[PDB]
Amino acid sequence: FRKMAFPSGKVEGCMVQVTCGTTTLNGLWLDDVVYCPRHVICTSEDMLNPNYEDLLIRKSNHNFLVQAGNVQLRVIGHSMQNCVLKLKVDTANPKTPKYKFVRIQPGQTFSVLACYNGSPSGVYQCAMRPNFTIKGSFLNGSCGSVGFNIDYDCVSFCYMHHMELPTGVHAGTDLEGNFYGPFVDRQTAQAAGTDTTITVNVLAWLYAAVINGDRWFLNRFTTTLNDFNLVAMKYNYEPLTQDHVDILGPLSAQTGIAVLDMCASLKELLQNGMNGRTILGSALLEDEFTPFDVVRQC
Amino acid sequence: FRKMAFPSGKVEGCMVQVTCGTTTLNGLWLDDVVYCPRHVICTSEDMLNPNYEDLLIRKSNHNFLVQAGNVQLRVIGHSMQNCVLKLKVDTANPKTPKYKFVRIQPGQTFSVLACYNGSPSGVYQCAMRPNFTIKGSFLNGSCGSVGFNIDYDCVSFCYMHHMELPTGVHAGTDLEGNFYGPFVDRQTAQAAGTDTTITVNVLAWLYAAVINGDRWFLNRFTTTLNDFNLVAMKYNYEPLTQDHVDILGPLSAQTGIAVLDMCASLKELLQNGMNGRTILGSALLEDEFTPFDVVRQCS
Repeated sequence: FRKMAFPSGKVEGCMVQVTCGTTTLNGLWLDDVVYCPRHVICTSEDMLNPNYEDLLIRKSNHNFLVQAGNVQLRVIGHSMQNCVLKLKVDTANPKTPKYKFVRIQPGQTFSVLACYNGSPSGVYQCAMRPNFTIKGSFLNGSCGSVGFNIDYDCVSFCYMHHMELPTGVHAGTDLEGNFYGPFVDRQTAQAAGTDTTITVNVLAWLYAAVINGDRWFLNRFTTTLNDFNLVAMKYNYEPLTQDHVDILGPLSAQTGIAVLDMCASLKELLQNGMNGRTILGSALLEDEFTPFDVVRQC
Repeated sequence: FRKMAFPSGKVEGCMVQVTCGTTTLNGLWLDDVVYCPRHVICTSEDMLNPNYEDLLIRKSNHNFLVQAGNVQLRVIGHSMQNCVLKLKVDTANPKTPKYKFVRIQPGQTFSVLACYNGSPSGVYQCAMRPNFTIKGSFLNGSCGSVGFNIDYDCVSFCYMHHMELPTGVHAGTDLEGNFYGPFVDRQTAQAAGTDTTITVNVLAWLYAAVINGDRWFLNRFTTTLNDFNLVAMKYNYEPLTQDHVDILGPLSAQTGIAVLDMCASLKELLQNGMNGRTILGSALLEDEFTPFDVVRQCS
């Protein structure tokens, strides 16, 4: 059982390069608009404390160089929506998929298409963590890379990449330009809130380990939902709601293991540890598979 | 570090479905040829021990239903090359990328585009194990899904999926139809060889650790390749080849740590264990990142 990203082709056909001065990042070209992080308009001196409305009023359309491969796209207009710049171009992208912009909830997963110079480089699955960071793999030049899910040929864009934190995790916005989390697009070291574990996802992954044949961690012990949540909070695990229990229904029926019985197994793992043993090859409890992600492979 | 697949779009544009009777699997459409597993021509009764040569004689071009989506591609010729069927079609795929067919070595990684009925469902990174099996997510109907690497817009196709083994792992061929490992395309329980740890990838992992400033395990020793290989086998590690030493060249140059010095450090880890210490925040040595994978995620 491994992490699986959505096929990225529908998004690859939308990636372009956007340059302002000596700052270059990626943009998303949908119909006749290119979306990109607004910090492209900054210089090295601007990034420390940027007044974006002032920086933007001093820009012209011709200050933006947009390249789709080797073809230059003429910028005929520009506006800013929160932390995203919207550049209107004179040509429509014929590869524009059916799409929506969505704001994802913490604990949900999405695929990231990491891009450099407008060229796709890799695809991998991430989760929006409870503290609103993502454990991404992003280097210099990756800004404007997007995260997405795909449902029946429709691409739901949920993330655009803006910055890295000192702990090595990443922060960005939705496609309306609003950050996930208490972060700001300025060149400062920013800490996140406490990184809690996505309990419903851990439970789904334990179910996946059972479907795969592993069950050394199961027990005959029992727990109530409230008593489980008291232990979960003590170990910085997110609360498990009744909705989560309901969502875990299909996995529970398939394995014949009641949700609260799997909660009792997880409680033992938190209290006693794994004792050198591994689950699905991992020495740590994995929390970036949703129940839906598990079902799609099982 | 994380498993990162290549962008799959260039391969998505080559996936089709191939049906004989009620059996549908995936095929790969490049120029005017569709490549797919030859067992598409089998009925359930044929799968125990098919006479593929005899089964193919009873097939004509008009027996093959090849579809890109719902659009049929007319077959104008057919032939068998090892375990792959090649169907010549009347239309050259306009989405054909620059491509090569490569046969990979154990330990090499590649991206799999898992497909069903010619429709891609997901993309993930796989490592070819030393016993020539892969740990994929392959359900019913996944055969003909391909594995690939992409270098400078050129797709190197290296794997086509054919079957599952009783242990839950998977086996397949290159795009010339030659199985990786000692497997055959029949509906029989076949055992893989005992698996071993991919030494060259563990070494790549240790280099990655050094690159990120985690270097407590470096020692003042060196070893010969033969001495290391004899020790490695006692710990169920794969012996190194000359090609392995060569592919570690770039990481050795980046860190200044000779390959054989790193081998000596690994040998010490094998003989002494970790002793509560971690490397890259883990007490377990990772063996599914190649030297190339490490260079990619560092830059």
